[PDB]
Amino acid sequence: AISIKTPEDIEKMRVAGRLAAEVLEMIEPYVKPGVSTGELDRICNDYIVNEQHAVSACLGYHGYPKSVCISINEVVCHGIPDDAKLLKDGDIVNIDVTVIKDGFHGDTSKMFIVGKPTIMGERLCRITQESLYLALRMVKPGINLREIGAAIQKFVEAEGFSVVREYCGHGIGQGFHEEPQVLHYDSRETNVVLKPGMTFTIEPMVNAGKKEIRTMKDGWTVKTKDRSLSAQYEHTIVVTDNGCEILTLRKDDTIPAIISHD
Ligand SMILES: [Co+2]
Ligand SMILES: [Co+2]
Ligand SMILES: [Co+2]
Ligand code: NA
Repeated sequence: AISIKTPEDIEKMRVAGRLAAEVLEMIEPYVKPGVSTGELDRICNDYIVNEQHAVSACLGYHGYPKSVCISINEVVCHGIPDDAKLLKDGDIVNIDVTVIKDGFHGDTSKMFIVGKPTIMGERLCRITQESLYLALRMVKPGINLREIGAAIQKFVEAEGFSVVREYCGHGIGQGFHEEPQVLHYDSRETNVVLKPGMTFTIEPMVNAGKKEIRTMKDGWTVKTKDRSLSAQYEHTIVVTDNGCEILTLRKDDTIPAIISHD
């Protein structure tokens, strides 16, 4: 069941989308060596609840214990915030936020480099973001999702990195994870034609090393099998009549918010 949003729905998504983006903008100054991921999680949660008057979609979802997901270095996704986990110079960290406002979800994430960046970390983050931007520029009514995954993969692999297969983008709206599954690679299994009013995320996870991943015994944390660095970026978008609109665009994004094809 792929839900098509009404104009009224889209309006509420635009609000939730900006709320989510703002959490990312807000947190930046706190990301420095010596801060713990547990502290970053508290600041985010406080902000969401007390200032934004919204709510974290993650808290309690399937039993998830925290408000945001913070993944450092080799952690692929779902890293659990913790008071004992301190950031060090050179770490790369993803903060994945999902907020609910008036019943609609806004989901986005970005990488942050702590202190002095490493060559590998900088490059990996760059390539990952570019792969997301690439996909965004392709979105328009009529195209098959398959083409998008194929493009991301080709890009990434051409640059010597790999794409994680197991986790992917998803529809989103009143529900956190709705149809469809947005794969970040080429798969003959994929056959979805885009149409206006569809809302979903693109959130490619790219590994510096091999594509293989492993789940941790905590049941959430996912890490690379070869312990290479892994990066991810994410945006929520709505398919428009002639392209797409990025609902979670931030001040530091360098892609326009409305992408038009003609
Ligand atoms: Co207020
Ligand atoms: Co997310
Ligand atoms: Co998502
Ligand atoms: Na990571």
